[PDB]
Amino acid sequence: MTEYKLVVVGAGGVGKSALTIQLIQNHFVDECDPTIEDSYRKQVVIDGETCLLDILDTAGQEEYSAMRDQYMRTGEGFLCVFAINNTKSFEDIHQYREQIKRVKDSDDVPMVLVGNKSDLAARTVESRQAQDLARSYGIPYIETSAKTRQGVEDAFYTLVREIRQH
Ligand SMILES: Nc1nc2c(ncn2[C@@H]2O[C@H](COP(=O)(O)OP(=O)(O)OP(=O)(O)O)[C@@H](O)[C@H]2O)c(=O)[nH]1
Ligand SMILES: *CC(=O)N(C)CCN(C)c1ccc([N+](=O)[O-])c2nonc12
Ligand SMILES: [Mg+2]
Ligand SMILES: [Mg+2]
Repeated sequence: MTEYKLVVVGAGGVGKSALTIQLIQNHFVDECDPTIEDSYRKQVVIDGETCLLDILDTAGQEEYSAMRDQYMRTGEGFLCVFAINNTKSFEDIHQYREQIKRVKDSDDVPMVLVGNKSDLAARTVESRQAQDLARSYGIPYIETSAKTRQGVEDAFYTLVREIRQH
């Protein structure tokens, strides 16, 4: 069966685990849990293709490490998540991008940008700038809430279409 190896990366606390769990299990997590790493597997249908998602939900560490590399290198496609009320998480997207490219030894890795917590108001990152970032990188941008579920299938199913097209 067609498997798609996805990895969800980004700064600590931006909602990588809430997005993934909302995908795997269709509910919202709201507890304090410093992920290390953990992988989810679910068979879903995408554009008529029955396939398997193999999702690696990483830690938001402040330090680079080979161990992280060891986990990351298996991924096919990366979901690069920030929170729209956390400016630092948005600046960090450049560093993830760079880290992903170095780890996959490639200049064109399937990747999508996500701005999570769209339910929360008084945002600190305007959509226009984030859309522009993605476009200067050549990749799609999706906005999302692990809370309302808005955009969550779009962000993930979208990364799959980037995997299929590279
Ligand atoms: N309102 C709102 N809260 C969110 C959203 N996504 C995550 N949160 C909350 O933000 C906090 C962090 O979520 P996590 O999913 O644990 O974040 P993370 O990126 O996995 O963090 P690390 O694994 O430590 O790197 C939790 O309190 C979540 O409930 C969202 O879309 N909206
Ligand atoms: C739930 C949790 O994160 N902890 C029990 C760790 C200790 N706490 C409360 C903690 C750690 C780190 C940071 N931080 O600098 O980001 C915290 N900010 O508020 N509580 C924090
Ligand atoms: Mg987590
Ligand atoms: Mg590309």
